[PDB]
Amino acid sequence: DNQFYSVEVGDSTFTVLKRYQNLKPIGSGQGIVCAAYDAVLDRNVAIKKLSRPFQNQTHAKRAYRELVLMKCVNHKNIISLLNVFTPQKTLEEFQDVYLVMELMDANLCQVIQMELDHERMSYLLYQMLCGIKHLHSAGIIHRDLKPSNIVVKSDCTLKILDFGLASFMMTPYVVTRYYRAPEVILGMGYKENVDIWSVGCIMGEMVRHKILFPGRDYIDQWNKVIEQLGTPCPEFMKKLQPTVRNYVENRPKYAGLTFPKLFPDSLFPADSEHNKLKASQARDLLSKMLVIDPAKRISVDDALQHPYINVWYDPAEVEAPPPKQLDEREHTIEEWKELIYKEVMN
Ligand SMILES: O=C1/C(=N\O)c2c(-c3ccccc3)cccc2N1Cc1cc(F)cc2c1OCOC2
Repeated sequence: DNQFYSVEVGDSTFTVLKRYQNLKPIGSGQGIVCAAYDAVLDRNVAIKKLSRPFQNQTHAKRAYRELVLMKCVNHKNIISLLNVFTPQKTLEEFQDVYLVMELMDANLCQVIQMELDHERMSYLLYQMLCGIKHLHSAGIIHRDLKPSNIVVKSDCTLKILDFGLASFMMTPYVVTRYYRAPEVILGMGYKENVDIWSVGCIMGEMVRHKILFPGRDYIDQWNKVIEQLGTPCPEFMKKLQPTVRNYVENRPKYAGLTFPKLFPDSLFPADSEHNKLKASQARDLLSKMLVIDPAKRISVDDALQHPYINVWYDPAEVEAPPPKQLDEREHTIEEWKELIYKEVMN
């Protein structure tokens, strides 16, 4: 009884189970994340305070889907939830849910601010591809991969924090866009390889150390794509809805730079012969992920047989047994609060 203590972290009051102490801020922009020491298990952990998760239809959707999927997905590349809890005793008073997962050492955003060997890089990308494969094998297509959402460990191990996209909010937080596939941006329908674009957008950033296609708006973002990759072909546009197709066909045309140009040798570690051979396969593999047309873009499995990637292939790691409930859903606040609380108490 009374296993909770309140403590002011940042601008917030973290009320948590006694077992967790010396809490440090490591997130405001996951949102109110916090590093801790779990006295019981005797390791460090990450806790996340979902302030009033039922407060809107979006939050409630994200929080519900976060909750269920983390319970019944065990892959070494998808962040492990260890513990869920609420400080409040009753559904009437029920206000906050704290998620406790295991801790890594850093953002993928930090990793991007540094030179890596092809071994570390081929490893990270391998792992991203695994996690993604599991997700796809369980019918889950992500659609929103991003550095801020992939965490890494000193020994090169890597996890993904969210299960991505499943309408509107008012925050001081603008959603990041630079990693979203053309087929999603143009709202043309999609299949699993759609996260392959997102994977490539990262690889290229790792390699360039600058966000490939930045951009204030979905309009400005698409300028910056074709600017580099070139206007897509006829076959591609034969698929975009007449209303979209119009905007898209009537656009300053681009020849677009062939891959060697976009990614010079300057950017690659390539001074030993191993490094040079490697670089070329990095670029062959980049050349295939960064493809606007999903029709002609590389599948998830082929990516894992790619000469660069497959140096780490593992049947256990890749082809793990597939992971419940319908998840395309609608409810109101008092029903969402109902369903989040049920999922906590379990
Ligand atoms: O490792 C995590 C992490 N969960 O493991 C994590 C989470 C997280 C973890 C579990 C559940 C929800 C969010 C959110 C944001 C960052 C995370 N990071 C990155 C991170 C770790 C760390 F020990 C110190 C810092 C780190 O990043 C910024 O720089 C300081």
